[PDB]
Amino acid sequence: SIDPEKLRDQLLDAFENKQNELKSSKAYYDAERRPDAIGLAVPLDMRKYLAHVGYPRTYVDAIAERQELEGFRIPSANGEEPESGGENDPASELWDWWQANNLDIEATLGHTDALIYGTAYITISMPDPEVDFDVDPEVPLIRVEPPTALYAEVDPRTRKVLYAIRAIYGADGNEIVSATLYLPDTTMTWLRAEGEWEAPTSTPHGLEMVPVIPISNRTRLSDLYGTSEISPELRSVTDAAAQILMNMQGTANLMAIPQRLIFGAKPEELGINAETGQRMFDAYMARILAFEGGEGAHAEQFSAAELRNFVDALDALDRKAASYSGLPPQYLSSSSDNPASAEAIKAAESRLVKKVERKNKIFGGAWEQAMRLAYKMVKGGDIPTEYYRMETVWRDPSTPTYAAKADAAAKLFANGAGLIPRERGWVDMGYTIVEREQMRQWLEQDQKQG
Amino acid sequence: SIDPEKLRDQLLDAFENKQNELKSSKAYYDAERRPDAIGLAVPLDMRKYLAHVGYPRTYVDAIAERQELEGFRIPSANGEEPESGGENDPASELWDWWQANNLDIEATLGHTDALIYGTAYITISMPDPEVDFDVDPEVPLIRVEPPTALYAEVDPRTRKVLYAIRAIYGADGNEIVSATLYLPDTTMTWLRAEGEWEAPTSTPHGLEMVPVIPISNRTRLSDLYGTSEISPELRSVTDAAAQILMNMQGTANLMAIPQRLIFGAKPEELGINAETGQRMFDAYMARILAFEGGEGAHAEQFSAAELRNFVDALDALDRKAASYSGLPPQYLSSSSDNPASAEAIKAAESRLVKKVERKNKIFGGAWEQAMRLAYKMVKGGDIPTEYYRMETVWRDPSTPTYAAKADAAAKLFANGAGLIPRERGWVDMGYTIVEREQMRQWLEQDQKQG
Amino acid sequence: DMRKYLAHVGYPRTYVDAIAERQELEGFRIPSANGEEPESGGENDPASE
Repeated sequence: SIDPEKLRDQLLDAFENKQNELKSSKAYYDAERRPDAIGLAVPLDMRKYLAHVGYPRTYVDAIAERQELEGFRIPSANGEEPESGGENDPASELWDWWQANNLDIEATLGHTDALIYGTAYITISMPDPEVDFDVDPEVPLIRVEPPTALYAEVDPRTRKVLYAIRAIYGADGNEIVSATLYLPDTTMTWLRAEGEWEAPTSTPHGLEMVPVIPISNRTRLSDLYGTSEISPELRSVTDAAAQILMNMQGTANLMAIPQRLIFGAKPEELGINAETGQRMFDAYMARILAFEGGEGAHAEQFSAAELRNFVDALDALDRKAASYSGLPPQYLSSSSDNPASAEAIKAAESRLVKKVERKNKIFGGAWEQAMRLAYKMVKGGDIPTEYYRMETVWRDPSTPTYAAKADAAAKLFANGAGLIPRERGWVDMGYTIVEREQMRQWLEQDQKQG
Repeated sequence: SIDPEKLRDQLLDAFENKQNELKSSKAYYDAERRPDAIGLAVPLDMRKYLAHVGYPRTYVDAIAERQELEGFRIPSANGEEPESGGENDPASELWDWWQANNLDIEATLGHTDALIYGTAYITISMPDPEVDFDVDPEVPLIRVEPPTALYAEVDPRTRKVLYAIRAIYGADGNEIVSATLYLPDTTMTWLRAEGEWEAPTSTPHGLEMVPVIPISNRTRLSDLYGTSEISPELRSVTDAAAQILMNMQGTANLMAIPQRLIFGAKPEELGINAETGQRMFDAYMARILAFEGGEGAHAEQFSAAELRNFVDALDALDRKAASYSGLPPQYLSSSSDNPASAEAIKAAESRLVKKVERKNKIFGGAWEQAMRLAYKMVKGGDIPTEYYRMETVWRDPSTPTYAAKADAAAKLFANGAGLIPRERGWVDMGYTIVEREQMRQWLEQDQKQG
Repeated sequence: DMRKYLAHVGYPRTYVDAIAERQELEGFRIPSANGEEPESGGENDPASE
């Protein structure tokens, strides 16, 4: 074993060493300055005019904003007929804790950090009564915390957490203001900076396990810890397009104009003011200049640069950024078409839908595990064996074509004489578990009237 | 612990130092002068003719104008929903307070500051009969107030507000005319109307928490205080396009026409006046000039600058600003195809609608806390535990399509034989909570007629 | 001498008119006493006053 006094210092070093990697992925989503984004042709005083490219934010938002949780399924004993009535089902308890914590806000935030940095953590406890918070005392306190504020050590053998630590910085600056340890046996916390530390506040803990569950963006089994969604291909076209935008911008300031010259005309004959090198001439539009013609003088000009030449590369890098991201080609530099039919929308979005349906699986596992820990912690003792088959249920990531579903669900149900039972029509219309519940009350109330 | 007069001064200095940040985000929404917006190629005399670019205001308004609140929703014992209507159910008190404060006017207004600056604050109080002569004395007085007039210190430990201060400037903006402290259990107010601070008025409020709540534009968990919606990439394309407009306009004023030259002709042979360097000649259209034209004299030109060279860069930067913002392409690109059908509308708006649905989740979390604090201040004691499961219900951000919804809802209801109960068809048609309450009474008055 | 030929541009007129010509009030709603929301113009009510 190791002392809790040492278990800060031993892995706050690892917490700080993590921040050097996280800062790389942040620069792409926050659209910060990068050496690789600076366009090389622009002269060194004009290089202050950074151009930033929104592909990383566009891709991470297009995933993160389409996923939402409807509820949980827990397989009942004696057949799939559970209900929220007297002696209510397991799922209506876990959904009450989801609502009472506002996890429908904290999850949609925390999935964004999980996509940017590759992981985020779900923290479980009872609420402390002594701090007077706006929380129901009877529910487990569940909240999501970013990898910028929390760290965990994962066992290489079993791939489950051994140790975890929060570090909370001051309102500005690099100084810590609180740190907290999670261990299987206990949670412990400190309320001052590095040096001047308080004595440990401590809480004894009911689980065999650390009450910190990693959400992680595992693309693949050989991702041990999850990986940033802002892939090296998408970074490459972001930095490449930023250079084309800066060089185009420099060209518009320096060369989109033809530069006009006269050769063989003596500065003395033109009446150039010798101490400034310039002659002003009164230049309203139609006037004709006439010269003595010097040493057999003539006019010349350097031609303008074609700004179109850079735009033909901006379009090509947009075409690559769409292909790597799998966004519908109406996003980014918009294509010469828009999907004008309910089927053509599913044709355009099919990649983005299947990537969000894939994220809904790998984040579902972390939420199911956190709900088992929250139950085992608040109810105490054992977990009922059916909770090992618990599944999250998520909204369809596609744009809801309501009228195209309504014709189809009506033709299938056919006033009760048709192919499907009433509740399957309600599922296919995409009504959430809480809506399909309340429609039973309205349908029973309609059946009093006929 | 801290002296209120010291704690008033100590964070008036913090409220003031924050204004040096907010003036940057204001400059993009107002379209103030920026150094980065000035097109470099125009000569010093013409840099006065600034071009102001509207992408930031176009984006922030396009979100803020689609957000609206229909009403609150709260659970109940045994699943007993409210029925027949017009009685004070748990949510109808909260909606009466929303109406009585005109928050339907003030909230959509204050969400604009929450998107521009990244935060705005909800201030909660009881009416003062000596000052608040224009309000119902029985409702809590709830106001939304900008970060240019209120400041608050959140604890990075557990995210509660510890302290907050209003400061009001006089109509000239030279000095503070009043300040107010919101402490956890009491409020204090000072005046400066004819000199330095008078002794404070005060009001105990006895709540466990400060009656100031931040609305914040939380981008992700790591974005602790929320950030401006006018992101660094949308700033950089706004300033880039403003330079192109100044260079194009300066080129039109000075070089969009040929410059006409004659070489080898002596000014004295042309009869050019020696006091002024000019000769006027009558220039009605078809007149032919003739010159003695010795020693290889000839006419020639400099080319016009081709203004469509800059327009090919404006078109490219419009595709970038549309890409970064996620607006429909017809807001910015403008020449692009208008959506021809209800499904094409749901495709083109898809990313803007999904962005507004995200803001409805995030800002809804602050308005439910305002209603919990308002209930605690009006009724006293502790909240009925159902209020921790409160939900804000918002208008669908989608551009309406009443004909397609009517074709669908009629096919699903099938004159009462169909798939869904009558009240669900009213929800799917988008009739708001306060309007379904009227239909539920007109339907009964129609039922008495047969 | 030709700068007397002013070129007046109508975007501000066009924008302010295209808002102002859409705005039209068509009544006031006052919520009824005791939850009895239906009232009608055959007798005096707060809306009609």
